[PDB]
Amino acid sequence: EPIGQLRLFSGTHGPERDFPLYLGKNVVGRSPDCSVALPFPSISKQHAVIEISAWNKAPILQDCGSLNGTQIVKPPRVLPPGVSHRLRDQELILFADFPCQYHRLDV
Amino acid sequence: MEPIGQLRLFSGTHGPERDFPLYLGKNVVGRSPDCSVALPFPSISKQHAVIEISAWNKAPILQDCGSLNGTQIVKPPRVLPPGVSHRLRDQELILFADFPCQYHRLD
Repeated sequence: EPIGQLRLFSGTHGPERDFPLYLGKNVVGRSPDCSVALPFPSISKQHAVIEISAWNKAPILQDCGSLNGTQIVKPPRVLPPGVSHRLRDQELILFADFPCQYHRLDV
Repeated sequence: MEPIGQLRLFSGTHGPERDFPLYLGKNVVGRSPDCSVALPFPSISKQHAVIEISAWNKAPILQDCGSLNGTQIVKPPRVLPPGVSHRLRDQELILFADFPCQYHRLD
């Protein structure tokens, strides 16, 4: 059962898509093996990981040394690879140039 | 007079997501109620920023109007000092004060 969601906003690539997030490691990448599978050449095969230890705790975001990077939107900062980021409800993140928004979900 | 672009103001603790259409000419971003893009938040200045669009097919020019809390380009992260023109890139994100928005050029 999904305990969060990453919304990939619509844009020139096409319509909005929501990706369910689950307890444990949710890898963001350009592969169908990823919890957040993003079929864009600018996303790396293993781009980022969102690790959710507990439904009652903030997910932890890390970039995995991607080519095009992961950026926090506010305050606007590149997330250096391997540095942990506590993801807040409603927070925007950029994977390469694609904005995404995290939301914690009910079941 | 059809819209030529639009700004998507993302959801947050302030409220739900909402869109603002953008037209040829000056589109004023601000707290004042008669702004083209009226953002009803106390941290936004009355006349905050302006997005000027000269042709359907030419990128908008964004400038800050001497706002109290500023306008920032999200990627690459940069404060936009009052005066300086910024060529607004399709799909990119902007912060007015602490509120992130996304620009879209419309079909």
